[PDB]
Amino acid sequence: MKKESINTALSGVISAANNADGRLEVFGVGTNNAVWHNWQTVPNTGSSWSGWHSLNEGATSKPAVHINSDGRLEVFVRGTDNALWHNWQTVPGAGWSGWQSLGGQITSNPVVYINSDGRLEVFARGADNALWHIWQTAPHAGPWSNWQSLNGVLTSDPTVYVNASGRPEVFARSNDYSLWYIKQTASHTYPWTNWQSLSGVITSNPVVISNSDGRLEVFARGSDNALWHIWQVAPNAGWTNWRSLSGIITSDPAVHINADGRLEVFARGPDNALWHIWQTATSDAWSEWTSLSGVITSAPTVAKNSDGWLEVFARGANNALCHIQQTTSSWSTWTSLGGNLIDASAIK
Ligand code: NA
Repeated sequence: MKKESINTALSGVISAANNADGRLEVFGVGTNNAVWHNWQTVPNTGSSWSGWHSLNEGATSKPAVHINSDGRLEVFVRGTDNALWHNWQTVPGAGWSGWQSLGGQITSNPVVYINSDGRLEVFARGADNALWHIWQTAPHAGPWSNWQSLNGVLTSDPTVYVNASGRPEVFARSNDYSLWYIKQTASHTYPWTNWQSLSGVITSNPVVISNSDGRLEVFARGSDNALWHIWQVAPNAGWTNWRSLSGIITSDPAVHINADGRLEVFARGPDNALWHIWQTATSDAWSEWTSLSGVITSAPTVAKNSDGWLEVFARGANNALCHIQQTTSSWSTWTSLGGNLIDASAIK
């Protein structure tokens, strides 16, 4: 992006969260363009699922869900008016409010962050291709703020994570195909930094996560269709250069931190199987690319159950939601959670 703007692959087809009681719940767009959801029924290891239930209305983005600091799930999606809409549990685990508009005009999928004080905050690309944000004005409560611009020129969904100083950093691809980012500070006069380049040539949505020690790390597909990554050399310090983890990935990458405190990345491979690769140590050590097989037609979505094990979801050949999970001793078989999912991604 130019100076004027610096002053402040297949996507996944679901968003997942844990309920206050640990139960996983997934949100996706069905063939009728409505948001549907499906949850674990019991706050218990080895739970069955509910089956798909409709939240009605009309979705034009991938949905995003985040738990409030009072335990209530809240889901966000772009509506047919290209405004941001939301719907929340009125008590932890049940009783959806129904959809209400937060307005704006957004041109990416919305991503959700929770501030250290418990205020939800949503980041999305605007009609002017700048990053915009909107927030709860009180912990787990409306009203929401007006939309505010953070400038920039975005060509991807933004990706956000809390840094070692408890504040958000937001990363996005720009119109030079490089990764740029902004970081929130304590400063009154400059609460957000100006957009800063981390270079690279990126051909997927990027995804940021924290290592167990607070070092932020970003994953993205490169121009060679390999998985690339870049990380902080110490908590809240400067970044490495871009380093290749090789492979050929045919979706956005997904990442989580496993029970060993190691980052583990999932992506679709060129055989349409699910592949994963993980840190084997702190310093400069990853596993080989490893196949979990299956046949998938979306990026994977990774979540973590209340026993601390990773669960992975992806669209199957029949548009059902495929499912595979880490157990105490191995990876499970592939099972289907059914449904009929579309890719309503706003950034495609
Ligand atoms: Na809907």
